[PDB]
Amino acid sequence: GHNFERMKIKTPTKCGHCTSILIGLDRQGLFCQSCQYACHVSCAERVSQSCPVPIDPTRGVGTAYEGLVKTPRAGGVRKGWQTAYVVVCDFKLYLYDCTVQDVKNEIRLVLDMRDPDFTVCGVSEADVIHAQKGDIPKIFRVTTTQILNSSSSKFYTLFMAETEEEKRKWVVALSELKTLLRRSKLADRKAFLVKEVFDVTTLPSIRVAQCCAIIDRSKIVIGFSDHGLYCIEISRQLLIPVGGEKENKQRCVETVEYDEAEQLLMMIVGPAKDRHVRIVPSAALDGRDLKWIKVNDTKGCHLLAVGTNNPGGRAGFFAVAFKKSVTIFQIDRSEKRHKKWKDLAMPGTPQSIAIFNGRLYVGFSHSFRSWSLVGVLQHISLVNMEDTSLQFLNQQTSYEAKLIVNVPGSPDEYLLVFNMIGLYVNEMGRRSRLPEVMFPTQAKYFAYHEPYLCVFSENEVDIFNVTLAEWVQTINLRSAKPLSGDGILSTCLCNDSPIFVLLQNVLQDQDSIEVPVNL
Ligand SMILES: [Zn+2]
Ligand SMILES: [Zn+2]
Repeated sequence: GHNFERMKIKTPTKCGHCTSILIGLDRQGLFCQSCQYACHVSCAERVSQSCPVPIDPTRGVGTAYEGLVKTPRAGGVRKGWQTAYVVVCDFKLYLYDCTVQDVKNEIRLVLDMRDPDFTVCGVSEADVIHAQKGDIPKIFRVTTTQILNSSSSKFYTLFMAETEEEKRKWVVALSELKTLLRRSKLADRKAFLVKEVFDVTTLPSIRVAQCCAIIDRSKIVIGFSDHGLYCIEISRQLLIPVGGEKENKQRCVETVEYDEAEQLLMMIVGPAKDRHVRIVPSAALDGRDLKWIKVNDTKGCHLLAVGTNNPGGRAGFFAVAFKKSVTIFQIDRSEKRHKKWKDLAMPGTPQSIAIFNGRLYVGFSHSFRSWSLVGVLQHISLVNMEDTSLQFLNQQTSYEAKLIVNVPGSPDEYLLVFNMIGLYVNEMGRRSRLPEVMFPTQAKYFAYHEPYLCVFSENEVDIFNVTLAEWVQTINLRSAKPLSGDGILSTCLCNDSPIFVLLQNVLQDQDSIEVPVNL
């Protein structure tokens, strides 16, 4: 029988069992080597076991076309077209960079026909004012994600075919697939709608916003690069310096977390040369003069974590990360509202930090470790090196820890999210699911909003249901960047001007914040 091995796929490659491209940045499928068969880890279980072996409209799986097109360089048609490699797969368009002929297995753009606003058509000269006249009949335009409530509103991508005849082929072939998909009546698995909240006229300070957190439906706080922390009462349309104006003069607020049970705001403050942590009672949200409390000996910090799901709802901890150590601080009811609890030496430089369920979690390059904070000292790796299927992590030099998720619905299971993969382990540190979450493109940011992992890249946010280990949505946005720790409040460019968007969970019966209606 086959001798499968986890393989880094170097070029866009169809699964031998289902024909879908093996997307991802690392370990994208299994490869046999005895017979050269390549396939998804999840597909291997149904491949014939005899080794040299002799778009699906329902389930929505399969590669349909693999071709070359031209597409504008980053910046527009005025600067010229460049040859790219397009794959139509799983009712999606995969755009790849290429060089005439070396194609890497990194997608630069995904266009999902499951998008409510997917359309493809030709263009008039007014839609592409800069294309050469003789080129207009060769160009087609694909539309996807609409930004609701916007003040244009839709993500558009232009492709130029080699002939007008090939252009019409492209338009017709993508339309028939969209129509096939619509008729297939596949369940809607999308996670988010995108809603514009503020633009540069309603929030001119948007260009220097660095972070934000939700207080409740009616108000958020936003940290700015030079003006501190402000509380926005959205419906009242009011901008209130947290702790008063004196506290927010020439103050650089880089991150902000809100602890609702304890009524505390916790911040990484400062220009790089005096980065440190400050916390303040959220009574300060109303603009009263109230001095932000300095957390002593947090200079040079690079991460801050406030604990969630504290056991029994106790006040709990926050932790500050340094280059080779972490300090844990206990929240309390004294004047300072906190106290140093414990210094922890770290095996390497923390790359991610979190506290939840009474445990501290720190990620490094190729591991995560946890320290129990209840019953206290006791360090536990989340990867048991007696699991032969996990030993590959020690042999990695390029991995970076991003975040860890306790899987919703699987309390004894964790998703370890690296720059390259998402890996599932149980509480013993052994592998708990054979397939690994793949990301189509190199991520610029990761955020998590239960149960959705949100992976931000240049042209889209890709959404993963952590419970199902399923890629459920592609949200095309231009240079999206999360503002809140959980990403659902983000910024992005709309007609090259910055806007503030909410990623609204379509399963809720009300928006996460009150959205002002844009008319
Ligand atoms: Zn084989
Ligand atoms: Zn497959």
